[PDB]
Amino acid sequence: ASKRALVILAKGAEEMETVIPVDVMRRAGIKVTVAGLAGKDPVQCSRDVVICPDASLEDAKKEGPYDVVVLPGGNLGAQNLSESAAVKEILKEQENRKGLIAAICAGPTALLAHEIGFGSKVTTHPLAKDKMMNGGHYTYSENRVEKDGLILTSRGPGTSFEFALAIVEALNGKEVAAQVKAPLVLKD
Amino acid sequence: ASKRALVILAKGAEEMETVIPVDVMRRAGIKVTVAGLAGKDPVQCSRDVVICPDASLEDAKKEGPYDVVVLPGGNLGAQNLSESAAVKEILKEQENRKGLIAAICAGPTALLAHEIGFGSKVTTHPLAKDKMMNGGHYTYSENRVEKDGLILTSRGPGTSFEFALAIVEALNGKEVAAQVKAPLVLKD
Repeated sequence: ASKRALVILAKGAEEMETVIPVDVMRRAGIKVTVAGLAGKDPVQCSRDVVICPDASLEDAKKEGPYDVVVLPGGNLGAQNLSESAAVKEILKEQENRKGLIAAICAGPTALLAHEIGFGSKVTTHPLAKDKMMNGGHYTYSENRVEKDGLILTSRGPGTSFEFALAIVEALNGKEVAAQVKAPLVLKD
Repeated sequence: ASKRALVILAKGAEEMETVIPVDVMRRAGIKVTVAGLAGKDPVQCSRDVVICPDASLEDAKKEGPYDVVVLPGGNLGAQNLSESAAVKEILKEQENRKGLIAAICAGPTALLAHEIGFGSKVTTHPLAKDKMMNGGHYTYSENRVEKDGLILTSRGPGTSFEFALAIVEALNGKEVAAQVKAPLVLKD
C-alpha cells in the first residue's frame, strides 16, 4: 500500500515550504496531492511564484483518507488556512483517526485557530511564537523540528528539508529517509 | 538601480533548485524573471510540481540585459537547456559582457554544451561530474558552492540556499545577504 499526503496550498503560502516537502515526499514514493484551497486555479505564493495545484481541496477531500496532512507557512497563507472551515473539517477528521498533521513556519497557527492538538509540544517561526501561544494551549519548543504524538512542526524555510525528511521517516521509516537524503547533498 | 535576474525554466527542471533561488533573490529585492524555455505555458518539473513562468524566454530575451542568468538543475531540464540555441545565445552574450552566470546540480553541464567559461573551476552534482569533465575543459571542485570569475556553480538541491545567497552576495553585497539569511532559520 502506497502512503498518501495532502498538501493544502493557499494564496500567500511560502513557496519554498510548499515545493520542498512535495518534492522530497515524491522522491520517497509517497503519493502527494497538492490541493488548492480556493479551487483548481493557479496559486500565487508569497514571493510570486505561481504553482498549479493537482486538484481542488473539495475534490481532494473526497479521495481521502491521507496518512499526512501538510500545512505550509507564509503569513498570509497560514491566515487563509486558519479562516477556512474546510481546513477545520479536514484537520479535525485527521486528528480523530490519529493521522499525522505536519505544519511549518507560520503554518502551525492554523492548528490553534482550529483547536487542533491542544497540550502538544510545537515549534513555529520565531516571529509566529506569540500568536501560537495565545492562551497557553501548547508548550513551545525551539527545536528545528518538533514531533509530539501526531503533531509534527518546524520553524522556517531553512528547516524545510529536515521537516520533509521527518515526514518521510514517520511514514516510510528511517532507511527510506536515509536513502532519499543522500542524493540531495545536504550538509547534515 | 535594481538588479535583474533571469531564471530559465525548462521541462524536467528540479523544482526545488528553481523556487529556492527565485524566492531568496526576491527577498533580496532583485527583480527576477522566471522565463519558460518553450513559451509562457506552465512547466512540469522533475517531481511533477507545475510552475507558471513570468514570461517566455523569447519575450524575456528582449528585456535584457540581466545581472545574473540562472540555470537550475534536474537531468532532463539541463538536457533541454543544453540543446537550446536560444540558451546558447543568451549565455554567450552574458559571458561577453562579463555578467554573472549561475548553475546548480546538473545545470552546469549546459555550460559545457554551449562552450561557456572553459578553464574555470566548477562544481556539479556528483552524478554529473563525468559529463561536465568530458574533454578536461574545466577544473573540478567538490566545494558546495564554487565561484571562479563570473561562473558560480553549486552541487545539488541541498545546496540551493547557499547557492542563492552567494548570488545575492555577488549582486547586492554581504550585508544584504546576511539580512536576508536571518529570517530563513538556516543552520549555518
